Amino acid sequence: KPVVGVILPFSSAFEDIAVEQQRAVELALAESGSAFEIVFKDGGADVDTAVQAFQDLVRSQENLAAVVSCSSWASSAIHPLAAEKDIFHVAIGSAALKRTEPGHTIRLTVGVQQEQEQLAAYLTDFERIAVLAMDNNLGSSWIRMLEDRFPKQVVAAQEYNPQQMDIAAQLATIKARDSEALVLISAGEAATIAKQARQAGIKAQLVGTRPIQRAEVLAASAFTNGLVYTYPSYNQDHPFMSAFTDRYGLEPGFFGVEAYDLCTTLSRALEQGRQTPKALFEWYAGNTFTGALGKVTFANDGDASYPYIFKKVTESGFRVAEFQFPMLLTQTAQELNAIFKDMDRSVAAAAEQLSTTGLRGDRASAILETLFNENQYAYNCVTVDATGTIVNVAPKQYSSVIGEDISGQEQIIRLHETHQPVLSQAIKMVEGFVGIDLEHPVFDQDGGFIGSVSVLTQPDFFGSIISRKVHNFPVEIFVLQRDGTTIYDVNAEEIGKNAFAIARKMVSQAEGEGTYRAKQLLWTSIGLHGTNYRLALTYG
Ligand SMILES: CC(C)CC(=O)C(=O)O
Ligand SMILES: Nc1ccnc(=O)[nH]1
Ligand SMILES: [Ca+2]
Repeated sequence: KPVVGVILPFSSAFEDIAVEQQRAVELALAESGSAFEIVFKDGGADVDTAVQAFQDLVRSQENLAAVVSCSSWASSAIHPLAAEKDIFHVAIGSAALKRTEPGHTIRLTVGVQQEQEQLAAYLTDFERIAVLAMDNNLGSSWIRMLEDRFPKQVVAAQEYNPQQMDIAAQLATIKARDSEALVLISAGEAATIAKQARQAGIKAQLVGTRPIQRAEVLAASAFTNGLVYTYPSYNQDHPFMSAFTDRYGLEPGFFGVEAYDLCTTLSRALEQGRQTPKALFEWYAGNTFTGALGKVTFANDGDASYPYIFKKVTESGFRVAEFQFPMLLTQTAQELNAIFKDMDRSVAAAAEQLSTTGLRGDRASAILETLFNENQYAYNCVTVDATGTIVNVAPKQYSSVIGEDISGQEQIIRLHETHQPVLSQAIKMVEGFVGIDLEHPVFDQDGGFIGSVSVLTQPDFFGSIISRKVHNFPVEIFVLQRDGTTIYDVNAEEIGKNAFAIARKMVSQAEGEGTYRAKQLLWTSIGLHGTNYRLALTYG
């Protein structure tokens, strides 16, 4: 009967997390039929005490199938040791895991980097940012990340021992920098940090991360109310939530939920005969599991991934932050408008220049070559004469489009009939894909119309912008044409589909919201020169 060793920080500031994890593990094992035996060890408060628990655990257990460790510091220290002794290793409650041995250590905790990328969407609207972080590799990793992302805005980076909780100094340093947001890299001890900071006159918006969602923090809503934090987006509907609550008298937080999915999946692995470190690692690596944490996907390097959301502390409980959905849509609308504005300016400037050079030849080509470098979302740039014929292009590798008659393209007609700039609908281009063309008219020295200059955007223009914005949030953003045609959707099978073949309202209104089936929908519009696209965000 295989033995799994489980090292948790019982003798430490994170006692409560440790007991939660222990509870969840024991609950999980009782029901699964006990595919393995558990022995618990006390990792203590620092790295040495955890390395000692591991070494002791190895000395005392011959049939040791695996070692599970809680905390970024325990896990980073055990990782190379387990590898050397060829013991399968799982890290839980470990966002700042440092990997050196490829193919070793499976990790169920989403990393600092991913969580930091999401938190940055909120923090970017604060010009003065203070950080107070636990003095261990989780704190220091968050500090180093936040400092890299926000060089100018980060005005203070203070550490604290979570066992000692002597923070009067750090909080003095901090108040003296008049921060706009105070980021706490803290678990439950944040309720005390919050109290003292408010009593010390600090009025800054409090901000935290995954570990901060503890009952202590909610109880202290007198001080913590309004605090915004990033958190895994699993729902409460899983049977584990209720089983744990009924047995132990309180709801399990992240660490319980995580520890329950570890037992469930490891149990199944040890039943199926997987027993070597390589087999146990491969069990997880590349795989998707659905469980109490929701849908969990493991990369080839053994790291779990699952979506996060913004949450906030309120008087009545921990809540999903309503603000994030319109925020993400607006932030995306804004990046798109600024990209379009940049393109429009560059093309307008290029038209001014082509006035003296004409549209053909080496001087024209040079304007085109530069215009393309000025437009990172360009596929190419052309000039088009008064007849609607492409007469020049950069990059020159697309020289075959020269001579192509595009006088029948809808935007080209409009430019010819208005002698004003146009942004096309998403139409099939001679280059071989459905794209979007921005054109400005060109006039010679005497004011006579001589044609137009164009930037054609990349085939994946919208996707390349949108997918970065929505990365790891449980939402989708799509783009619709005025006539209802889908221009961009993360599911490409939908691209090109109409909605005349809430959709009706999206056609006629530039902004809106709605609900279908249960999903919420928000939309706005982006565009130029009378060509507007609808930008919609959906979420549960
Ligand atoms: C005991 C926890 C605060 C540790 C944790 O959540 C982490 O290291 O990522
Ligand atoms: N580069 C292009 C501009 C306008 N229309 C096209 O089909 N291609
Ligand atoms: Ca696998």
